Amino acid sequence: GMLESVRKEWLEIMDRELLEKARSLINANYISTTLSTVDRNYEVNIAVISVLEMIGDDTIICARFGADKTYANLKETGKGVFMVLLTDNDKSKDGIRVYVELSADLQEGEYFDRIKKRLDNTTYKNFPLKNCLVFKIVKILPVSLLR
Amino acid sequence: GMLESVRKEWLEIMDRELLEKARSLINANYISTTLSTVDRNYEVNIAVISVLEMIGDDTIICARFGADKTYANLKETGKGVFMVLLTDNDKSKDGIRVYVELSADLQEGEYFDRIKKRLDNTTYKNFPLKNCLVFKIVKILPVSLLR
Ligand SMILES: Cc1cc2nc3c(=O)[nH]c(=O)nc-3n(C[C@H](O)[C@H](O)[C@H](O)COP(=O)(O)O)c2cc1C
Ligand SMILES: Cc1cc2nc3c(=O)[nH]c(=O)nc-3n(C[C@H](O)[C@H](O)[C@H](O)COP(=O)(O)O)c2cc1C
Repeated sequence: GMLESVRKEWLEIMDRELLEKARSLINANYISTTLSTVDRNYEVNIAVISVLEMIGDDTIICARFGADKTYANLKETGKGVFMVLLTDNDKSKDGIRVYVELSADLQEGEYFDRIKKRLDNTTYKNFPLKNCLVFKIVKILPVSLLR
Repeated sequence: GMLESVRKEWLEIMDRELLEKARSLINANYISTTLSTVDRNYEVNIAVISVLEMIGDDTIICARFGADKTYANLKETGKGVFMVLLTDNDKSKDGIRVYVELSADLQEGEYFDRIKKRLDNTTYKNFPLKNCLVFKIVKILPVSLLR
């Protein structure tokens, strides 16, 4: 009994490590960051989405300037997953998967304005910010569980 | 008329370009290759998947040795999207998106034998081949269509 109980302490520690790892990877805004989505007909999509910021422990805000299909999918089904994949293109791989649900679709506010400030310091500064998408974090997994 | 003919020609040249770019990137088997899937409840998953081969213009075969959730999703909905993304020192290099539908899940035959040979020459050589997944290619898009 206490052996299972100790394994749970352990698992909460693992979740905290994964959260902090996710925080650094997401806020780093690597160009190798994607968001996968789906429409009502089960057509899965994936697009590169890097203008991001993780707020607190359960929220990611995202700059939406392109991503037409990705945005449409989120409005229809609401579910998605972010992946930050880092690789040497040789032997090495690292990263994180953050499973998400769209919480808000904003055109103004401090969230809209803060992500707008972040967008202004990027190559896509010249692309009009159409939306600031707010996501709720559902689960964080390592890049690939392999037993 | 003339517009419809020239446009049909443009589409054909474009399609061949997409098929060839996809062929090269898929068959190279980069670490930075993924398969995004979904279940009946619209929950989207993404996993790293590089033991792959594109055959002709309509087929992708893939070794299934890990990827449990990915596999369960494919059996529920059958839909997915592969993405290859090359980035060098956080500089965008190239990539492709290949949209697919599961056609077959096999344990023997030409496809199984083919993907087995490939897997033998990998770090995952010791991982047993549980399935040869056969995909039909449904659409190929460039990485981003941002204007
Ligand atoms: C570089 C790399 C390539 C991989 N290629 C494959 C593959 O071709 N087929 C497979 O079944 N698993 C492959 N894996 C292992 C899966 O990514 C791993 O089993 C993962 O946990 C599956 O995630 P899932 O449970 O969300 O489906 C690969 C892993 C890495 C790091
Ligand atoms: C490195 C990189 C980062 C990008 N980041 C974003 C982003 O943060 N938000 C966005 O809307 N589009 C971004 N894009 C553009 C989308 O990927 C592009 O609009 C894509 O075609 C959308 O795909 P979709 O129509 O299937 O949703 C980025 C593109 C690149 C190459």
